[PDB]
Amino acid sequence: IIHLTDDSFDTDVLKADGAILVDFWAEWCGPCKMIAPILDEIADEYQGKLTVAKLNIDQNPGTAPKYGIRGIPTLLLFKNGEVAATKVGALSKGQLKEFLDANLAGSGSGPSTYELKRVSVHDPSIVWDPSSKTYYIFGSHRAAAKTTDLMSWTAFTAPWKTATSNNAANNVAFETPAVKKVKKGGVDVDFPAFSATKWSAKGGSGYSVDGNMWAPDVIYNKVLKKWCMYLSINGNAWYSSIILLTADNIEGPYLYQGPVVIGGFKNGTEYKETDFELVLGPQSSLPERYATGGKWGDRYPNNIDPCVFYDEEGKLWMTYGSWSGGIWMIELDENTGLRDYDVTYELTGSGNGITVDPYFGKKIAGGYYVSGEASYIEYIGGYYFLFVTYGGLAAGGVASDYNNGGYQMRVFRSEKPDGPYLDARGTDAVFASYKLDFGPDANDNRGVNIFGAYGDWGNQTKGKNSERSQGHNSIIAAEDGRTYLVYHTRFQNRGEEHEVRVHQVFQNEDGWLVAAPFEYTGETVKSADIATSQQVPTNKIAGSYKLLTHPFKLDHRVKELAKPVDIELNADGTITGSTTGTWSVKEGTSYITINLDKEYKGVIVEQTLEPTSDKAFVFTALNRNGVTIWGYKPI
Ligand code: NA
Repeated sequence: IIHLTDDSFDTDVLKADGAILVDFWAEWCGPCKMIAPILDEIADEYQGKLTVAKLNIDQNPGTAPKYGIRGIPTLLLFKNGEVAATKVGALSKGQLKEFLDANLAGSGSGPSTYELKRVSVHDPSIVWDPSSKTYYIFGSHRAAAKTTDLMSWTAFTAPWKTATSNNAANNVAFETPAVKKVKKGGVDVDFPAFSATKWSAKGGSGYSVDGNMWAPDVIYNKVLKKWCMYLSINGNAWYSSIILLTADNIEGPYLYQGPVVIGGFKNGTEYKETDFELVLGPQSSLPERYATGGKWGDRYPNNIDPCVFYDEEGKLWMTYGSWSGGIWMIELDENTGLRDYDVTYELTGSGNGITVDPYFGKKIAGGYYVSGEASYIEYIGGYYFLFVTYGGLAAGGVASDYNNGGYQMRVFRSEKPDGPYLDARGTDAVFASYKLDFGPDANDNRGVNIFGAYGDWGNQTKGKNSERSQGHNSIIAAEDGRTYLVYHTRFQNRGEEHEVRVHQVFQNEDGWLVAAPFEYTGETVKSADIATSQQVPTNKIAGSYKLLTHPFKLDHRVKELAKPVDIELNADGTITGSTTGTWSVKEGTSYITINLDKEYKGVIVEQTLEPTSDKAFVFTALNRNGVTIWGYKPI
């Protein structure tokens, strides 16, 4: 223990390397004497990471009044000659250890006051239940989970209901629509008795629905006062449909109302089993544009992966689709949740160039069998943002199969809910011909590459736990004033294991989305704080950062990961180290600009480095070419 004086304080404490714990004490103080032997022991047990010093305030009247010291003993933890934390009084050994563990870096997950309890929900769609203040996700294969803090999730299953059971089997749950009539013109018209599983079975032999219940989206219908589940029932050869099920309670049971949109009717008069004629009027034969044979997917969608949402004017819409003819959008009826049969879509384009189809609606992304699925739209800060996941869902690592792996999320935006959706350099999410749009041989990069596969990053995403094939996301601008991006991820060396992740999301000064570089660990910052406050004081920015760039064209065939490089942000606004450039901020806001080979615009905020309690200043920024960068410095 270093027994200080007031002259010796400037060198010994303000010019210190490593954390210094100062004990301000005096002679007429019983509690100062209680803590003295505890400080002895702490000096031994903490040798590696801390120096313990004492200032007797009776000899040394100078030092204490500068630090506002009142009650004694007072314990001050200095970090390079500023006050990191303070405690007053005769702490026990246990309390001192807890105090030090929480304020020294490198203590691990012990001192953390949150818990990440993982769940595996493939294709998670997030929704808020205001009645229980609980967030729910629903995924493929009837996976579902709930949380109140977005960190600890609990898995459950929602039952199906039929006319005669409150817990029905999959093979009976989608056979008979509860709805018998819909409105069109607005009189009642017969609605087909559509069996979703009989329809998907047309694509193959020995069909079973058990592995074909995919990618639900769940939303509260304001007029019905029902929770609505939009579920894909998948079949081969494009015999797939999206169906609506409803429940009084978000946990179920859910009762099949009927189909919303049905695909694959390329053969003969099989359209007569669908709602095709409800949409188009009676048809004596199949219009020739649909008689595509096995070329269906150059033109028309695979009917899976729904996203249903109310736009800012309260209109209800659905987007859907996966690879094949792309991502399409139709209007839904606000008072039933089924298709709005009064909306007319005028045929626009011809052949594989069709961009508006009387049945499938309006094309908003993809086309020509380019990759892209799991469409999702959310209105955030003045724009509708569309997410599309490109590439394959698996982990990757198969040097000879380009479609194994590569999952990566792309973002576009629009002023209108139905588009056109453009990226940060004005390119449409819709493709005008076939391009290879992902991976190391891509001949097209469009969309903002929000982030891709990465490792060697922080305390969690490293080693076998490096994250990759992240995608099939949902996103919510939540009632708490924060935006959360929710997705599933695979890993660098865990087979095909997957888990749910949640990251907070901000907008940069041009209104584009930038993701927080670490999982949401209860940060208090709100979306609206970015434009109106400065989260990180400018004189605290300079220091050594790890810089991660998320580039297009990673080679998922050999499980490539982005990994960070070392850089230094200097106080004069220069960047040195692995590359050179400049940085600057906008006083009074949380915006930052980083100029490397090009200009990145983003935000700088504090983050917690899961699963620890250690904090970091971290930036996240974007260039118009859709490349993002992330950076962090421990505080
Ligand atoms: Na989705």
